[PDB]
Amino acid sequence: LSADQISTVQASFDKVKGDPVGILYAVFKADPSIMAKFTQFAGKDLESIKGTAPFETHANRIVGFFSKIIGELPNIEADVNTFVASHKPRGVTHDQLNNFRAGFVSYMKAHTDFAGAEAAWGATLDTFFGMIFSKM
Ligand code: HEM
Repeated sequence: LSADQISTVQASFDKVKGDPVGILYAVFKADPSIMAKFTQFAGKDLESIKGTAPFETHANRIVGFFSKIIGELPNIEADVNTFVASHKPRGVTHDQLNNFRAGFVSYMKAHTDFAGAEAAWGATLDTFFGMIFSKM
């Protein structure tokens, strides 16, 4: 992960960072078992909660932290540590983490011309999920 790849990803992300709700929708849709961990959304229709105030609040927190991480590449260890501390006790699995990744990438492909940033994103996400999976 070097500066050329980091700048590519950060340019790519800048295009979509204003759509937290859409990104979170894509993740929940890829794996409903992620959605079922949120007491506020469990048992409701994703298509119906997507436009509500609670969904936006959550989406802003979650994608907001992801945004922190993308902004500081590659110096991400401390933030991954914080992530693991809050999420390890919620029992998040590797499967769910990989579905988060899949949902995100699906979002990016459906909303930008992704072909040009695809390798850089690969490097970034392999690094990020690489660190998480070494810790939980
Ligand atoms: C993919 C599996 C994941 C699951 C099952 C999951 C689940 C949750 C749950 C249950 C909460 C608490 C909601 C609440 O009570 O308010 C939460 C909050 C949060 N999640 Fe995750 N999450 C996942 C992935 C991620 C990822 C990849 C990030 C990185 C951006 C992230 C960042 C956050 C943040 C910042 C919060 C708010 C602070 C907190 O309560 O921890 N989550 N998530």
